[PDB]
Amino acid sequence: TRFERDLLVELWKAGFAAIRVAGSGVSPFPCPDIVAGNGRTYLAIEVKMRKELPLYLSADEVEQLVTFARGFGAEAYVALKLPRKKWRFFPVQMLERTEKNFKIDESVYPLGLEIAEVAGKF
Amino acid sequence: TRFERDLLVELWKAGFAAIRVAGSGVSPFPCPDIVAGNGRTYLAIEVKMRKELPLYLSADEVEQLVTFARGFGAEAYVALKLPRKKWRFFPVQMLERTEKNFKIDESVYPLGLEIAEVAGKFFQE
Amino acid sequence: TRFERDLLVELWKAGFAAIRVAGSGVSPFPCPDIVAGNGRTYLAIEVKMRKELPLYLSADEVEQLVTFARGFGAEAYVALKLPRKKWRFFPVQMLERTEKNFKIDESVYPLGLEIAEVAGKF
Amino acid sequence: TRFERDLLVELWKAGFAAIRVAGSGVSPFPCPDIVAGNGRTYLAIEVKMRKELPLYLSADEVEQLVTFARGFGAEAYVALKLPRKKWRFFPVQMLERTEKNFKIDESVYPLGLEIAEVAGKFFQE
DNA sequence: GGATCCCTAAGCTCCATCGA
DNA sequence: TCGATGGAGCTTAGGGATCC
DNA sequence: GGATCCCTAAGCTCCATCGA
DNA sequence: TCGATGGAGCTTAGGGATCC
Repeated sequence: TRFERDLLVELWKAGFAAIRVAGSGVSPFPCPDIVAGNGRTYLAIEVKMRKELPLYLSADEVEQLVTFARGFGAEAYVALKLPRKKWRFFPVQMLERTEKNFKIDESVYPLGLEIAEVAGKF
Repeated sequence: TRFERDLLVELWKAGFAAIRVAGSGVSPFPCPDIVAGNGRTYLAIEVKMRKELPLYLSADEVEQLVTFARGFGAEAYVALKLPRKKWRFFPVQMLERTEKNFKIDESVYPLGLEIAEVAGKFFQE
Repeated sequence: TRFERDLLVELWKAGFAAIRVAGSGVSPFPCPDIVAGNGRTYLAIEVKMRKELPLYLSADEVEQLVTFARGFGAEAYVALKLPRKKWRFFPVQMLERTEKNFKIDESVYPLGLEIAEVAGKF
Repeated sequence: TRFERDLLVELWKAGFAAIRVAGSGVSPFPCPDIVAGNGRTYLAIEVKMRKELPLYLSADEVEQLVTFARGFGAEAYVALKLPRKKWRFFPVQMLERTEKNFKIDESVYPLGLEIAEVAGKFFQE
């Protein structure tokens, strides 16, 4: 919450029109935490922060995001913020599947994209 | 607020993936009341409900939108809900200007788009 | 709606503390249209009115009522009002099952209870 | 109204089948704010939320309840929600009277029942 | 630390002003 | 400074403080 | 007929009075 | 009697009227 704000910041710097969503869960429809675009690229974002790794994500959590992202016309991304470390971005494709869910461990965080890679990637 | 809710639904019903911008202005940036995409069409929407025409809009409010829309990659629209009428969507280009603000009056309102025509304005072509 | 009021009336006459429910469907939980009791007997009621017969009821409609009735500690009843005719009461047990739903036709209405039978029945 | 909603849930969570009386008074009769049953226990509930004790109740309001409760076949209770405290259930018999009204004050409040104790007051015995 | 919560600031439609 | 009675506003939301 | 809708009346907690 | 601008209330609900 105190994070989203400055992530939007990081985001406006990268040349992204960012916005937050007013009441994520609310309606029977899915919702990301942030939706940002820049003309060529669109992004649905699940915003996460943790003291340490790994980051866990229920299949249903990811399911929702991808559904919105897909149906809206944007890219499923998870923003992970670790203490004093800068935001890394993980496309759902990149998430480690588990026995039945998802996660990001030491062996995955490395691949995350700094916000800039994400933009100039297209 | 009752209709940001209402409209929002109408959009989903219309195959659009819509969202209410967290604080139509609480954010430290220019913001729309609603943002909707659907794969081909993207909307920066300013949501208004009046009891009767005209509807005046601050030139501020407008640049605010166009700037955002021009920047996000969306078409800037004004959605206007009039009593016992359906929602009406107006591209900003359609807004007639007063001395130094804008307006939708009885001359413009009729030309607003139902939501379908908005999504299906993409198929032209 | 204009009916419930006077049915409550019919009900207060029969010596029933009746009440209406504020927003039937509302919550994820089931709701009758009226809940009335008199010390010995309790009643969950689906209030229906029709110009003519038969009365149709989805399995899910009845399902809800019975669930509330059962879990509350009352009796599943359907109040049927026909034009100029007095209210008849049908316990769910009494409803005609169809291919997959429920209903009340000419051959069933007859069995309905006038509000008084329902009270002094216990 | 926010808490009639709230409480109502707490009851369901507590295995009670509860309902909000359509118009806590709009009906042409004496009515409770809430009615809940669960097969063994039946509640005629007057719902109040104060910011701090005491809570005064019109002797009217009370007979209204007892009469209904005595008539429906339910135990008449007052549910009182105090800030940052859980709901508290008070049988009418527990209400101390002022000169010609009633009250729950700092002497009574402590003795209110959590909801469980209400449902489990049935098992005594 | 976490949750509740209290409260202050702002936001939206309407009304009336002000003006035409 | 409480103790009980008789009279008016009613939004949404984000932050600091507070109880626990 | 049906739906929306506009609007007026009432309801609840709080505050201040009034009183102690 | 409109035409555009600058300033305040904000509840819930049931019924008559109104548009369609």
